[PDB]
Amino acid sequence: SMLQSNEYFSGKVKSIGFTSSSTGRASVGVMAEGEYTFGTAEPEEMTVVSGALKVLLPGTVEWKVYTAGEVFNVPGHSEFHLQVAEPASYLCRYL
Amino acid sequence: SMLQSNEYFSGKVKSIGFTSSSTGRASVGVMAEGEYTFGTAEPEEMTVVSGALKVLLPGTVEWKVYTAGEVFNVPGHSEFHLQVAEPASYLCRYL
Repeated sequence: SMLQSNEYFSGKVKSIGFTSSSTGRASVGVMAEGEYTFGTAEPEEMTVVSGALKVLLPGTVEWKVYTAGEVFNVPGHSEFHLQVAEPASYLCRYL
Repeated sequence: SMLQSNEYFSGKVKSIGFTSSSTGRASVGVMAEGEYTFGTAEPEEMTVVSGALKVLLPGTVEWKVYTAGEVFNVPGHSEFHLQVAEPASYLCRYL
């Protein structure tokens, strides 16, 4: 099981993919200051590890800020939007 | 501020380095199943993000297991040892 390096948005988002019994398939990553839209295949459970992610989720027109230790879910076959004021790290589980 | 990709032990440990006001200089990473010794320059504060790290710290002869959300410190200019039973992710702050 190789640890999978991922990069998006010309290196403004980077992640490391892995699988473990306690997470299932997952990644940890960092988003630099910026604004991003990500499409989803599998549904995702995002846990903020450090910093803050301001997120616009499907089904809502309201942004919400998630800080360290907080969790949000994104449906599969969908997309979500982020504003990042300074680097923020996260754990993503692919459900 | 470029996100810094790091790899160690032929890809068995990978990390992403970043800096933010709430972390200082930091990295998030994953260790595959294995056993590792890392030297430190700056002192390190390690927070387990997922899984478990079994660690032998300077000044002790007994291993201790740290699980998700638990924190341990490693002195600077030193080293520490890890046993990893399956992939575990972490946040490291360089103090």
